[PDB]
Amino acid sequence: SMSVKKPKRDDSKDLALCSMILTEMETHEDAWPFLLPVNLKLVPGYKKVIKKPMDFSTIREKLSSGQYPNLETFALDVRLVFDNCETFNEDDSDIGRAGHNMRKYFEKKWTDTFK
Ligand SMILES: Cc1nnc(-c2cnn(C)c2N)n1CCCn1ccnc1
Repeated sequence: SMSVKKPKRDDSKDLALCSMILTEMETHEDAWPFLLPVNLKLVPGYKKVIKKPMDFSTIREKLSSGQYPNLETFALDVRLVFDNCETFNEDDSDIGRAGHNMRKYFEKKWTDTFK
């Protein structure tokens, strides 16, 4: 509350640590479905169904251009990638499996780095 400061969790390395996590996501062998935006012209249903598309390249652009106010907004975008994937792809499809793998991969990194 006013003039009553809760102790300051050190966020000075968050940008660098998120960047390192994203690099590891980007270079994972199962990242291939998530590297670029889904092509909304060529993939039926996606534009109408997936209200907030997201992908690694877009996250990287946002991270590099100061568009994440904090680490939680970054993690929400990463999760959105995988939440979209689950909405659209069957769990045992290649892309659906890729998504489940990447989410697990992401969340261990997230917990280890920040929790
Ligand atoms: C991510 C994601 N979720 N669904 C798709 C997709 C794209 N095309 N099709 C038929 C899908 N189900 N994606 C992007 C996968 C983009 N891709 C395809 C081959 N290499 C990358």
